[PDB]
Amino acid sequence: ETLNGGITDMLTELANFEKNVSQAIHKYNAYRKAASVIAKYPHKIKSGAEAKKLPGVGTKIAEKIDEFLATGKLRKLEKIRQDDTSSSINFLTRVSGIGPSAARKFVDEGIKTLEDLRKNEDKLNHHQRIGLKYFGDFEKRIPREEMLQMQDIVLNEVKKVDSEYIATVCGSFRRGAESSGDMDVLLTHPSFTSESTKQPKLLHQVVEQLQKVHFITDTLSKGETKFMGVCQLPSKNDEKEYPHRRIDIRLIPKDQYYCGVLYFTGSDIFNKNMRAHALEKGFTINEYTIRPLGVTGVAGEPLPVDSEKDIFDYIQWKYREPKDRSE
DNA sequence: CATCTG
DNA sequence: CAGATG
Ligand code: NA
Ligand code: NA
Repeated sequence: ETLNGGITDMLTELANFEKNVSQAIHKYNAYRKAASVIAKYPHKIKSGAEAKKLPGVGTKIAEKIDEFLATGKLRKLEKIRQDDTSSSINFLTRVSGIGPSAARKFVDEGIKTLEDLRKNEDKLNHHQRIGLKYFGDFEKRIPREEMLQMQDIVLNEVKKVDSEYIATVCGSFRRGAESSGDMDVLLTHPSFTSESTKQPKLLHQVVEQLQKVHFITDTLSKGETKFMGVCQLPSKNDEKEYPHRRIDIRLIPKDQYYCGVLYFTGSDIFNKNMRAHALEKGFTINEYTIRPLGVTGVAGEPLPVDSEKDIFDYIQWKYREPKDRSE
C-alpha cells in the first residue's frame, strides 16, 4: 500500500502506455497483473530477483524494477514522458468521445491539440463534437450543492410526467460526497420489468420533458434504455451561468431496481464485501439480482426485492445508510 | 453492456 | 457487421 508503491506505480505508467500508445494489450495486460501482485506483496521489494519470484513477474519487468530500484528513475519511463506523440495521445483522449483508437488516427494526421481539433471539426463525430465544445465544463467537478438543485429538478419533472415513475440518484452523491463528476439517474416504472416486453416510451418521455424545460442540453447517445446527455441548471439572473454537466439516465425493470440501485451506489469496496458476505450467507449478487446459492456448486432463482432493505435482510446484515456504504 | 458509426 | 467509447 506504500511499501511497493513506486514499483506499482511505474508499472502502472508502463502498462498504460502499452495499451494507449502502442497497441500492446498483452504487454499491457502484463504490467498489470504484475503491479497487482507486487501490490499485494507483504514485504519491501529490495531487488529485481526478489520480485521475479513472484508470478507475473518475469525477466523484463524484473529488470525494470532493478533499474528503478537502482536509480530513482527509469529510462523508458523518461523517454515516453517526453515523446510528443505519446503525450498527444494522452491528451486527445481527454475529450469525451475520443478514445485511444481515435487519438492515434488524429495524431497521425497531425491533430495534436485542442486548436487542431477545432480546425478539424469536420473529422469529429457528434459525440466528439460535444466533447470538444465542453472540454472545460466536462472536466469540472460537480459540487453537491449543484447536485441538489439538479436532483431537485429531474425528480420534479419525472414526477409530473408520471406519478408512478421511480427515480434515484446513485453515485457518490448518494453515499455522501461533497462533489461528483457526473449525474447518474436510475429509472424504473411499475409497468416495466424482467418479462414485460419493452416500453421505450418510458425512457423517451422523460428525456423529452427534461429538454422541454431545458435541463437537458444535448444528446450524446439515446437508446431504448440508456440515455447519455448534457444538462444545465438555468442561469439565474444573468452574470453566472453554469457549466455543462454530463448526465445519464437509465431505465430498469422495476423487478431489479434496488439491486441496481444498490449496485451503482457503491463504493466498489462496499460492494465486494457485501458481495462476499452474500456468498457466505449462501447467496449471490450482481447488478440485477440476488440469488439463493445451491450446493452442487452453484444455482439460481431470483429472490424477490422491494428495497435495499430486502437485500441486506437476505444476507442478514445491518442495513447501511448510504453514507456508511463507504467500505 | 448499450449505442454509434461506417 | 466489427469495432469504439463511455
Ligand atoms: Na475521451
Ligand atoms: Na478480430
